[PDB]
Amino acid sequence: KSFLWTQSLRRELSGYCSNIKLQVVKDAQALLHGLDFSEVSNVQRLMRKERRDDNDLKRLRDLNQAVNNLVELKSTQQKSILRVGTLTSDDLLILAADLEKLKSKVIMGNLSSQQLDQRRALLNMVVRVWDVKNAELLSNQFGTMPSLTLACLTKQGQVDLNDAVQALTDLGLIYTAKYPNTSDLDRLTQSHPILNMIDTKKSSLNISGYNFSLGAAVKAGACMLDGGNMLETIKVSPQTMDGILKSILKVKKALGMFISDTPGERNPYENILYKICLSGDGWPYIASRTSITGRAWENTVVDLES
RNA sequence: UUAUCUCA
Repeated sequence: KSFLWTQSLRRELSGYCSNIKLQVVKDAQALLHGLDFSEVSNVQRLMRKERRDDNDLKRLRDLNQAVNNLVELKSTQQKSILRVGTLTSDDLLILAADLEKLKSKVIMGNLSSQQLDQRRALLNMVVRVWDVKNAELLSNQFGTMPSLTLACLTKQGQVDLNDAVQALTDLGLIYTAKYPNTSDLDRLTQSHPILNMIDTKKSSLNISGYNFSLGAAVKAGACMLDGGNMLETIKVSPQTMDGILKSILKVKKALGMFISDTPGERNPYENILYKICLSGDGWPYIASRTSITGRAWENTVVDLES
């Protein structure tokens, strides 16, 4: 069902998808030339600690800003108000409800640097927490960005930007047919040594786009084919915003898509919905969103008047 | 609490 939703969305939204290989590669080059890959290493590590504090968060956000400055594919703060227009009044009700659903789903001791030894000893025979003053500051700092994935694969893997691009393109083609997985990645590593860098055993949840993952690599590979009607390459603007939501609603109806309740499962529908509604101006899947403040349900509001 | 891990 998941991949079916994904594919129905792709076909429906194909008109809003664009060719962005060029930009993504241009942006990767910018990062390769301008970014401090020494600090990239540090932030990678800092993000992997189980106890993470404000000093680590500040480190992450600073790096994010550095990256925001080198890249052209950004999302900008753009509040959206949805009104009865190309959107029906029933549609506003669905959206207003589903945004609420998203909101609602969102609603271990004192040591130390000895957690490192706890780990080793435990292994001898990994939930990660934040200790932060204001947790708003985590919002939008943890996303994945193709141009960044490319850059890090390239410097850290010590290969040509091109070798990375070709490898990820293969992931991208597979992705048009199925959700690539660990075995597929392993079979692809023969022809593409660079993919050894994506270690799926060592990858994890909420550790930022500076660390590698199969999911992030697939997101990147999607931007490598100038076609495929990949959702990743969708651009949103204030004009095109309603048309996109309406097209999504049409698929939602047709396939009976919905927002899950189980906190762990995040599906094609809630993914595209949260991503679109975060800002009415950017590339919802693949841009630099570190500048954005707030969540989708705050940045997009429904207006039942009429 | 992080728009992210892994999975059909």
